[PDB]
Amino acid sequence: KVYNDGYDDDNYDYIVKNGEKWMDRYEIDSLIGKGSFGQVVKAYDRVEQEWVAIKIIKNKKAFLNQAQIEVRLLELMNKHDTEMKYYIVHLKRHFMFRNHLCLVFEMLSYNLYDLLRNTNFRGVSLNLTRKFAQQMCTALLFLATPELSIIHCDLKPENILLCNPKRSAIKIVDFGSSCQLGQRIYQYIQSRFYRSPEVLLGMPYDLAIDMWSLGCILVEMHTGEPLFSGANEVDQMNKIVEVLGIPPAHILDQAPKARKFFEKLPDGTWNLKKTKREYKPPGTRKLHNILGVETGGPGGRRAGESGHTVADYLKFKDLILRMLDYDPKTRIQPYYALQHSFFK
Ligand SMILES: FC(F)(F)Oc1cccc(-c2cnc3ccc(-c4ccncc4)nn23)c1
Ligand SMILES: [Cl-]
Repeated sequence: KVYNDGYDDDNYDYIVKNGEKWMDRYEIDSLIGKGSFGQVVKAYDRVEQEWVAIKIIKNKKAFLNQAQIEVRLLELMNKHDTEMKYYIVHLKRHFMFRNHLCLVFEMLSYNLYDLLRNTNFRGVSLNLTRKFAQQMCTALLFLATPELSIIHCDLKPENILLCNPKRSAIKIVDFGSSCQLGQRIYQYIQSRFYRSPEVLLGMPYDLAIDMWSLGCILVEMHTGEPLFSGANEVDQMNKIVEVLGIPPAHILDQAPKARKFFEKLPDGTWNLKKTKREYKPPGTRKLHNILGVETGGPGGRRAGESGHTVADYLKFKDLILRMLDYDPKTRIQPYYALQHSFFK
Protein backbone atom coordinates (compact mmCIF):
# COMPACT_ATOMS: atom_id res chain seq x y z
CA LYS A 1 0.00 0.00 0.00
CA VAL A 2 0.93 3.69 -0.50
CA TYR A 3 2.96 5.53 2.15
CA ASN A 4 4.61 2.24 3.17
CA ASP A 5 1.31 0.58 4.07
CA GLY A 6 0.23 3.65 6.00
CA TYR A 7 3.29 3.33 8.24
CA ASP A 8 5.03 6.49 6.98
CA ASP A 9 4.22 10.19 6.91
CA ASP A 10 4.62 12.66 4.02
CA ASN A 11 8.32 13.10 4.77
CA TYR A 12 9.21 9.38 4.58
CA ASP A 13 9.41 9.24 8.38
CA TYR A 14 8.01 6.29 10.25
CA ILE A 15 4.96 7.44 12.22
CA VAL A 16 6.15 6.72 15.77
CA LYS A 17 3.60 5.25 18.19
CA ASN A 18 4.37 5.00 21.90
CA GLY A 19 4.44 1.47 23.35
CA GLU A 20 5.01 -0.30 20.06
CA LYS A 21 7.26 -3.36 20.30
CA TRP A 22 9.80 -3.90 17.51
CA MET A 23 11.22 -7.33 16.66
CA ASP A 24 9.66 -8.67 19.85
CA ARG A 25 12.53 -6.88 21.57
CA TYR A 26 12.52 -3.05 21.61
CA GLU A 27 9.73 -1.35 23.57
CA ILE A 28 9.32 2.11 22.06
CA ASP A 29 8.76 4.70 24.78
CA SER A 30 8.48 7.96 22.84
CA LEU A 31 9.92 10.14 20.11
CA ILE A 32 13.03 12.13 21.13
CA GLY A 33 13.38 14.36 18.09
CA LYS A 34 13.68 14.67 14.34
CA GLY A 35 16.49 15.64 12.02
CA SER A 36 17.01 15.66 8.29
CA PHE A 37 17.91 11.94 8.39
CA GLY A 38 14.70 10.81 10.09
CA GLN A 39 13.94 10.40 13.80
CA VAL A 40 15.54 9.29 17.05
CA VAL A 41 13.41 7.26 19.43
CA LYS A 42 13.76 6.31 23.11
CA ALA A 43 13.37 2.55 23.67
CA TYR A 44 13.93 -0.25 26.15
CA ASP A 45 15.89 -3.26 24.88
CA ARG A 46 14.24 -6.26 26.50
CA VAL A 47 17.19 -8.57 25.72
CA GLU A 48 20.07 -6.47 27.08
CA GLN A 49 17.76 -4.76 29.62
CA GLU A 50 18.86 -1.20 28.96
CA TRP A 51 17.46 2.00 27.57
CA VAL A 52 18.60 2.66 23.99
CA ALA A 53 18.21 5.45 21.47
CA ILE A 54 17.11 4.12 18.09
CA LYS A 55 17.75 6.26 15.01
CA ILE A 56 14.99 5.50 12.48
CA ILE A 57 16.18 6.50 9.03
CA LYS A 58 13.76 7.96 6.47
CA ASN A 59 12.38 5.40 4.05
CA LYS A 60 14.09 6.95 1.03
CA LYS A 61 17.17 5.87 -0.95
CA ALA A 62 19.16 9.06 -0.43
CA PHE A 63 18.85 8.92 3.37
CA LEU A 64 19.35 5.15 3.55
CA ASN A 65 22.59 5.60 1.60
CA GLN A 66 23.85 8.18 4.11
CA ALA A 67 22.94 5.85 7.01
CA GLN A 68 24.84 2.99 5.31
CA ILE A 69 27.94 5.19 5.29
CA GLU A 70 27.36 6.10 8.94
CA VAL A 71 27.10 2.41 9.90
CA ARG A 72 30.32 1.59 8.08
CA LEU A 73 32.14 4.48 9.77
CA LEU A 74 30.85 3.61 13.27
CA GLU A 75 31.67 -0.07 12.86
CA LEU A 76 35.21 0.82 11.83
CA MET A 77 35.51 3.07 14.87
CA ASN A 78 34.29 0.24 17.15
CA LYS A 79 37.18 -1.88 15.92
CA HIS A 80 39.64 0.70 17.32
CA ASP A 81 37.51 2.04 20.24
CA THR A 82 36.46 -1.08 22.18
CA GLU A 83 37.11 0.59 25.56
CA MET A 84 35.00 3.57 24.27
CA LYS A 85 37.38 5.98 26.06
CA TYR A 86 37.25 8.07 22.90
CA TYR A 87 34.19 10.33 22.96
CA ILE A 88 32.09 9.01 20.06
CA VAL A 89 28.55 7.75 20.47
CA HIS A 90 28.59 3.96 20.40
CA LEU A 91 26.55 2.03 17.82
CA LYS A 92 25.31 -1.22 19.36
CA ARG A 93 23.76 -2.82 16.25
CA HIS A 94 21.41 -2.06 13.39
CA PHE A 95 18.39 -3.71 11.79
CA MET A 96 15.73 -3.14 9.15
CA PHE A 97 12.17 -2.58 10.40
CA ARG A 98 9.14 -1.83 8.19
CA ASN A 99 11.46 -0.68 5.40
CA HIS A 100 13.40 1.64 7.73
CA LEU A 101 17.03 1.20 8.61
CA CYS A 102 17.35 1.49 12.39
CA LEU A 103 20.61 2.22 14.20
CA VAL A 104 20.64 1.32 17.90
CA PHE A 105 22.76 3.64 20.05
CA GLU A 106 23.58 4.06 23.71
CA MET A 107 21.13 6.53 25.22
CA LEU A 108 22.50 10.00 25.84
CA SER A 109 21.00 13.28 27.07
CA TYR A 110 20.35 16.47 25.06
CA ASN A 111 22.67 18.39 22.75
CA LEU A 112 24.91 21.39 23.27
CA TYR A 113 22.44 23.72 21.53
CA ASP A 114 19.79 22.70 24.09
CA LEU A 115 22.36 23.37 26.82
CA LEU A 116 22.81 26.91 25.49
CA ARG A 117 19.05 27.43 25.44
CA ASN A 118 18.79 26.39 29.10
CA THR A 119 21.37 29.11 29.69
CA ASN A 120 19.08 31.55 27.77
CA PHE A 121 22.02 31.87 25.33
CA ARG A 122 24.21 33.45 28.01
CA GLY A 123 26.89 30.76 27.53
CA VAL A 124 28.36 28.06 29.77
CA SER A 125 31.38 28.80 31.94
CA LEU A 126 34.97 28.87 30.75
CA ASN A 127 35.72 25.84 32.96
CA LEU A 128 32.93 23.84 31.32
CA THR A 129 34.04 25.12 27.91
CA ARG A 130 37.58 23.86 28.62
CA LYS A 131 36.18 20.45 29.54
CA PHE A 132 34.15 20.36 26.33
CA ALA A 133 37.23 21.47 24.35
CA GLN A 134 39.44 18.77 25.89
CA GLN A 135 36.98 15.99 25.07
CA MET A 136 36.47 17.18 21.48
CA CYS A 137 40.21 17.43 20.85
CA THR A 138 40.50 13.87 22.16
CA ALA A 139 37.70 12.80 19.81
CA LEU A 140 39.42 14.56 16.89
CA LEU A 141 42.66 12.81 17.85
CA PHE A 142 40.84 9.49 17.70
CA LEU A 143 39.32 10.29 14.28
CA ALA A 144 42.80 11.28 12.99
CA THR A 145 44.09 7.76 13.66
CA PRO A 146 45.64 6.91 10.25
CA GLU A 147 43.62 3.71 9.76
CA LEU A 148 40.51 5.85 10.35
CA SER A 149 41.23 9.35 8.97
CA ILE A 150 37.55 10.21 9.38
CA ILE A 151 36.24 13.72 8.72
CA HIS A 152 33.00 14.31 10.58
CA CYS A 153 32.02 17.21 8.21
CA ASP A 154 29.14 18.45 10.33
CA LEU A 155 30.41 19.35 13.77
CA LYS A 156 28.09 21.87 15.41
CA PRO A 157 26.43 22.24 18.85
CA GLU A 158 23.49 20.04 17.88
CA ASN A 159 25.85 17.18 16.94
CA ILE A 160 27.44 17.06 20.38
CA LEU A 161 25.43 15.35 23.12
CA LEU A 162 25.77 15.42 26.86
CA CYS A 163 25.87 11.97 28.37
CA ASN A 164 23.84 13.26 31.31
CA PRO A 165 22.47 16.67 32.31
CA LYS A 166 24.40 16.54 35.62
CA ARG A 167 27.84 15.79 34.13
CA SER A 168 30.33 17.37 31.76
CA ALA A 169 30.85 14.26 29.57
CA ILE A 170 30.00 14.67 25.86
CA LYS A 171 30.00 12.52 22.72
CA ILE A 172 29.96 13.31 19.02
CA VAL A 173 26.93 11.98 17.15
CA ASP A 174 25.77 11.59 13.55
CA PHE A 175 28.27 10.43 10.93
CA GLY A 176 25.82 10.48 7.99
CA SER A 177 27.69 13.36 6.30
CA SER A 178 31.08 11.95 7.19
CA CYS A 179 33.79 10.44 5.07
CA GLN A 180 37.37 9.27 5.09
CA LEU A 181 40.37 10.98 3.53
CA GLY A 182 40.54 10.16 -0.18
CA GLN A 183 36.83 9.92 -1.02
CA ARG A 184 34.59 12.37 -2.92
CA ILE A 185 35.23 16.07 -2.36
CA TYR A 186 32.13 18.24 -2.12
CA GLN A 187 30.99 21.83 -2.32
CA TYR A 188 28.56 23.13 0.32
CA ILE A 189 29.35 20.59 3.04
CA GLN A 190 29.41 21.45 6.74
CA SER A 191 26.64 23.51 8.32
CA ARG A 192 27.14 27.06 7.12
CA PHE A 193 28.00 28.77 10.46
CA TYR A 194 30.72 26.11 10.94
CA ARG A 195 31.91 25.81 7.32
CA SER A 196 35.70 26.18 6.87
CA PRO A 197 37.29 28.71 4.47
CA GLU A 198 38.73 25.81 2.39
CA VAL A 199 35.23 24.47 1.77
CA LEU A 200 33.76 27.92 1.08
CA LEU A 201 36.58 28.55 -1.44
CA GLY A 202 35.93 25.19 -3.14
CA MET A 203 39.38 23.87 -2.26
CA PRO A 204 40.45 20.34 -1.30
CA TYR A 205 39.97 19.70 2.39
CA ASP A 206 40.96 17.24 5.09
CA LEU A 207 40.47 16.60 8.81
CA ALA A 208 41.35 20.24 9.57
CA ILE A 209 37.82 21.35 8.60
CA ASP A 210 36.60 19.69 11.84
CA MET A 211 39.11 21.76 13.82
CA TRP A 212 37.77 24.92 12.21
CA SER A 213 34.28 23.89 13.27
CA LEU A 214 35.51 23.06 16.77
CA GLY A 215 36.99 26.56 17.14
CA CYS A 216 33.65 28.15 16.16
CA ILE A 217 31.73 25.82 18.49
CA LEU A 218 33.86 26.57 21.57
CA VAL A 219 33.44 30.35 21.23
CA GLU A 220 29.70 29.90 20.77
CA MET A 221 29.53 27.71 23.87
CA HIS A 222 30.92 30.53 26.02
CA THR A 223 29.33 33.57 24.28
CA GLY A 224 26.02 31.79 23.65
CA GLU A 225 25.85 32.83 19.97
CA PRO A 226 27.40 31.65 16.70
CA LEU A 227 30.73 33.29 15.96
CA PHE A 228 30.04 33.48 12.18
CA SER A 229 26.31 33.47 11.40
CA GLY A 230 26.21 33.74 7.63
CA ALA A 231 22.82 33.83 5.93
CA ASN A 232 24.54 32.52 2.77
CA GLU A 233 28.09 31.77 1.62
CA VAL A 234 29.02 35.38 0.75
CA ASP A 235 27.67 36.69 4.05
CA GLN A 236 29.44 33.77 5.75
CA MET A 237 32.81 34.56 4.15
CA ASN A 238 32.41 38.25 4.93
CA LYS A 239 31.66 37.60 8.58
CA ILE A 240 34.78 35.43 8.84
CA VAL A 241 36.86 38.24 7.26
CA GLU A 242 35.49 40.70 9.83
CA VAL A 243 37.23 38.78 12.61
CA LEU A 244 40.26 37.18 10.95
CA GLY A 245 41.07 39.51 8.03
CA ILE A 246 41.49 38.71 4.32
CA PRO A 247 42.76 35.15 3.66
CA PRO A 248 46.41 34.81 2.58
CA ALA A 249 47.15 35.64 -1.05
CA HIS A 250 48.71 32.19 -1.69
CA ILE A 251 45.46 30.51 -0.69
CA LEU A 252 43.17 32.82 -2.66
CA ASP A 253 45.35 32.36 -5.76
CA GLN A 254 44.65 28.62 -5.53
CA ALA A 255 40.93 28.87 -4.67
CA PRO A 256 38.48 27.95 -7.47
CA LYS A 257 35.68 29.99 -5.83
CA ALA A 258 37.82 33.00 -4.79
CA ARG A 259 36.13 35.37 -7.26
CA LYS A 260 32.80 34.68 -5.61
CA PHE A 261 33.90 36.74 -2.55
CA PHE A 262 37.12 38.55 -3.53
CA GLU A 263 38.67 40.53 -6.38
CA LYS A 264 42.24 41.47 -7.30
CA LEU A 265 43.07 45.14 -7.76
CA PRO A 266 45.42 46.16 -10.62
CA ASP A 267 48.37 45.99 -8.20
CA GLY A 268 47.67 42.28 -7.57
CA THR A 269 46.23 42.60 -4.05
CA TRP A 270 43.12 40.73 -3.00
CA ASN A 271 40.15 42.71 -1.67
CA LEU A 272 36.56 41.92 -0.76
CA LYS A 273 33.96 42.21 -3.49
CA LYS A 274 31.25 44.71 -2.62
CA THR A 275 27.67 43.46 -3.07
CA LYS A 276 22.58 46.56 1.20
CA ARG A 277 24.78 45.16 4.00
CA GLU A 278 28.06 46.84 4.98
CA TYR A 279 30.72 44.97 6.98
CA LYS A 280 33.30 46.00 9.51
CA PRO A 281 36.66 46.40 7.78
CA PRO A 282 38.70 43.17 7.58
CA GLY A 283 40.13 41.95 10.85
CA THR A 284 38.57 44.75 12.94
CA ARG A 285 36.02 42.62 14.84
CA LYS A 286 38.70 41.41 17.24
CA LEU A 287 38.06 38.10 18.98
CA HIS A 288 39.79 39.67 22.00
CA ASN A 289 36.66 41.77 22.37
CA ILE A 290 34.03 39.17 21.38
CA LEU A 291 35.35 37.21 24.39
CA GLY A 292 35.75 40.38 26.46
CA VAL A 293 39.21 39.31 27.66
CA GLU A 294 39.79 42.38 29.81
CA THR A 295 36.16 43.33 30.42
CA GLY A 296 34.53 40.44 32.27
CA GLY A 297 33.94 37.89 29.54
CA PRO A 298 31.22 38.06 26.90
CA GLY A 299 28.89 40.97 27.57
CA GLY A 300 30.57 41.36 30.96
CA ARG A 301 28.54 38.41 32.24
CA ARG A 302 31.60 36.91 33.91
CA ALA A 303 32.71 40.00 35.80
CA GLY A 304 33.64 39.22 39.39
CA GLU A 305 33.44 35.48 38.83
CA SER A 306 36.18 32.97 39.63
CA GLY A 307 37.62 30.63 37.00
CA HIS A 308 37.50 33.49 34.48
CA THR A 309 40.88 35.25 34.87
CA VAL A 310 42.50 37.35 32.19
CA ALA A 311 45.18 34.70 31.77
CA ASP A 312 42.46 32.05 31.26
CA TYR A 313 40.93 34.17 28.50
CA LEU A 314 44.28 34.88 26.85
CA LYS A 315 45.02 31.15 26.78
CA PHE A 316 41.52 30.43 25.42
CA LYS A 317 41.83 33.08 22.70
CA ASP A 318 45.25 31.72 21.70
CA LEU A 319 43.87 28.20 21.31
CA ILE A 320 40.86 29.46 19.37
CA LEU A 321 43.02 31.48 16.99
CA ARG A 322 45.15 28.41 16.29
CA MET A 323 41.97 26.46 15.53
CA LEU A 324 40.86 29.24 13.14
CA ASP A 325 44.13 29.40 11.21
CA TYR A 326 43.26 30.17 7.59
CA ASP A 327 45.90 27.70 6.35
CA PRO A 328 44.82 24.07 6.90
CA LYS A 329 48.46 23.01 6.66
CA THR A 330 49.24 24.85 9.91
CA ARG A 331 45.83 24.87 11.69
CA ILE A 332 46.51 23.27 15.06
CA GLN A 333 46.08 19.50 15.01
CA PRO A 334 44.42 17.49 17.79
CA TYR A 335 47.56 16.14 19.38
CA TYR A 336 49.10 19.60 19.79
CA ALA A 337 45.83 21.26 20.73
CA LEU A 338 45.83 18.86 23.69
CA GLN A 339 49.28 20.13 24.78
CA HIS A 340 48.15 23.77 24.68
CA SER A 341 48.47 25.68 27.95
CA PHE A 342 44.69 26.22 28.08
CA PHE A 343 44.53 22.61 29.35
CA LYS A 344 47.61 22.56 31.63
F1 LIG B 1 17.36 15.28 17.19
C1 LIG B 1 17.27 14.00 17.15
F2 LIG B 1 18.47 13.56 16.86
F3 LIG B 1 16.48 13.73 16.17
O1 LIG B 1 16.83 13.52 18.30
C2 LIG B 1 17.70 13.66 19.38
C3 LIG B 1 17.73 14.84 20.11
C4 LIG B 1 18.46 14.88 21.29
C5 LIG B 1 19.14 13.76 21.73
C6 LIG B 1 19.12 12.59 20.99
C7 LIG B 1 19.76 11.36 21.50
C8 LIG B 1 19.81 10.85 22.76
N1 LIG B 1 20.63 9.74 22.84
C9 LIG B 1 21.07 9.60 21.57
C10 LIG B 1 22.01 8.69 21.02
C11 LIG B 1 22.32 8.85 19.71
C12 LIG B 1 21.72 9.90 18.91
C13 LIG B 1 22.10 10.11 17.50
C14 LIG B 1 22.96 9.23 16.85
C15 LIG B 1 23.22 9.43 15.50
N2 LIG B 1 22.67 10.41 14.78
C16 LIG B 1 21.85 11.25 15.42
C17 LIG B 1 21.55 11.16 16.77
N3 LIG B 1 20.85 10.73 19.40
N4 LIG B 1 20.55 10.55 20.74
C18 LIG B 1 18.41 12.55 19.79
CL1 LIG C 1 42.30 39.27 18.95
